[PDB]
Amino acid sequence: MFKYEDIPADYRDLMPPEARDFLQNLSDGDKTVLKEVFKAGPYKNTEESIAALKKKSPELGAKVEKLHAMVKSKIAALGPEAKGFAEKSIEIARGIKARYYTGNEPTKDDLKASVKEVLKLYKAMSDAGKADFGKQFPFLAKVFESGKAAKFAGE
Ligand SMILES: CCCCCCCCCCCCCCCC(=O)O
Ligand SMILES: CCCCCCCCCCCCCCCC(=O)O
Repeated sequence: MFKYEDIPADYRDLMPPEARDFLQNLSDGDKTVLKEVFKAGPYKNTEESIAALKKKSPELGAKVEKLHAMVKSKIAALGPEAKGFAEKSIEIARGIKARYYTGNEPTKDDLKASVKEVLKLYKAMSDAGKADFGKQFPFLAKVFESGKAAKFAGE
């Protein structure tokens, strides 16, 4: 059973507050249902994974759906470069998440390595790409721009 404390506090500080509060709120039952849905995967896409979740839990399914629709609409407003970055960042974050469901949770060095890559991809974008991303994701843009992500990653 995954516990919120399993994630280092300084990595949780890099996550947007809505994502942090979603995870912090999880009951023991919520975590069982998330793990069972993940284990009954893989799925065609995120939407199919959420539909399977809603079947087990209309309430947790609706909570996940609300977060997902907000992220999906923010990505839809991006130009091709910032969309590519956001989608690659999500793929990296999902691989980290997969490790908390399956055996052997990521180490702090594994998390530092994932942030280091996401930051590198952020820095690889043009200024127009960074500005486009920042308009939709101001918390994450600030984590990158302030040096907060670099401090965690170690560099
Ligand atoms: C990241 C916001 C939550 C998104 C919806 C799925 C939540 C269930 C995940 C449980 C395992 C915790 C994973 C922590 C690492 C990470 O979120 O990147
Ligand atoms: C069952 C938990 C999964 C919910 C994850 C919600 C937070 C991440 C949102 C990013 C969506 C990316 C676009 C959809 C791509 C796809 O369907 O493969």
